[PDB]
Amino acid sequence: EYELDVEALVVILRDRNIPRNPLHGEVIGLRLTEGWWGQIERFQMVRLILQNDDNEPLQRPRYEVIQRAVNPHTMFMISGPLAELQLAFQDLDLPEGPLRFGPLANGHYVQGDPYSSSYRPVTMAETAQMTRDELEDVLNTQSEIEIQMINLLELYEVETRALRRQLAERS
Amino acid sequence: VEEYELDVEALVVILRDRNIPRNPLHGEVIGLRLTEGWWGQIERFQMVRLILQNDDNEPLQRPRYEVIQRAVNPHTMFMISGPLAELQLAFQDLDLPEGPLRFGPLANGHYVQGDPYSSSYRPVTMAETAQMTRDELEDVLNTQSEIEIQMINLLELYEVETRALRRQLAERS
Repeated sequence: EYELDVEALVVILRDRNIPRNPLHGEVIGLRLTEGWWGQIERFQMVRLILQNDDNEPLQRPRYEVIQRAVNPHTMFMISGPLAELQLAFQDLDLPEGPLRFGPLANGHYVQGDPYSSSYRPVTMAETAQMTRDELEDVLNTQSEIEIQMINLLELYEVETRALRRQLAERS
Repeated sequence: VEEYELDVEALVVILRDRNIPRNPLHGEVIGLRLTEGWWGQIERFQMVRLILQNDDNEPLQRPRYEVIQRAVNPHTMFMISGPLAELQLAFQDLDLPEGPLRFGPLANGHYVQGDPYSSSYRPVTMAETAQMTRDELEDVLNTQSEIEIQMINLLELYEVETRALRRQLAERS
């Protein structure tokens, strides 16, 4: 649990033409368009803590990291650079292992899908920061991704060959 | 500096099976393409050096071989491809090299469109990652990430080319 600046959060909401007031217990899916890891999208999931067990507003509100990957259907979503989002979510960082991939957290790479299109592997800055088990999980997941990319590359070659043949036959 | 047993007669059968008539010499280094093994039916690479004699140029009753910590290259001169089980007949306890060395020509992430080694490349399997040290994992992941960056770039290029070709077709109805 880290510190939450709710007035910064509201500015972030308004800048994005989101009118809803953030509520206690709400979960938010974050798309971080860039950060310390580089200029590539990553994902994080947080839960607002605005009140205490007695249902009274906190003087110093907080948020917590949720250990589930952000999904394409994730309802409440915010995109922005790490530096901007940290205005609301103090110390915000990437989640463990392949969770940071969001919709690709389980290696499902889909042709034509915007998220698959935007996916980018972990950088060297990221891997220096990982534990052994994180590295295994990330590596396992990127490997699954590569297997689909490879399969897609083969299909592209066959199709490209066929198209070129069709084009000669019709020229 | 670990050395392992070598069955030269078995090596020579391996060679004859492949129409290679040369006899193995002390100090020769061999590039191995393991077509399949305990990691699965995908190709991996390993490099070894024959030890047939002692420091006094006398033939060993028990020849050995050692692993060379360098990646097999496409130009590697003396090459042998076979499944691990077969190659283990000659090289006792043959196993994959450390981290991305096992990719041979791709050990440094150089993924090239149309290149046969690039086309045959396959990422590490879960059987492989479970065995690896942290630093191995890091190196391998860093390498595979460079590969995917090249694959991503290539996918884009296919999609553009595909588009183009389909238009030219369409306009020929």
